[PDB]
Amino acid sequence: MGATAVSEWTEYKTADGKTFYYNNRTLESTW
Amino acid sequence: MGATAVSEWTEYKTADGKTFYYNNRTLESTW
Amino acid sequence: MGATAVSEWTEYKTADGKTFYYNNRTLESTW
Amino acid sequence: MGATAVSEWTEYKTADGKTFYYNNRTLESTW
Repeated sequence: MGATAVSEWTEYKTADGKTFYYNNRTLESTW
Repeated sequence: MGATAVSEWTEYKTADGKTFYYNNRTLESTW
Repeated sequence: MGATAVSEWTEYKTADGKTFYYNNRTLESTW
Repeated sequence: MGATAVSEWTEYKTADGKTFYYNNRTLESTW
């Protein structure tokens, strides 16, 4: 069982946002 | 260390939304 | 050290509604 | 005991919209 970090630098600019964009964190410190 | 972390960095640019993006991070701390 | 580290350094600059990107990022440390 | 580290840099400017990029990469420290 360890320590856990998510840390995401997501600058996403669509000019016309008819967007298709899937984003998941699965992030476990072992419950 | 006994730890897990996710240092993703992304500058994304697109004009028109019809483009396809998918992201599935997973990180799991067990040492 | 002990367990598991990732990085990404992303510059995606495609204007046209068309690009296909799929990312699937996993960092194990397990029992 | 066991520890792994992955990295990349990703640089895509496509003129005429075209690119497919599936990018699935593990890392597998301990087991």
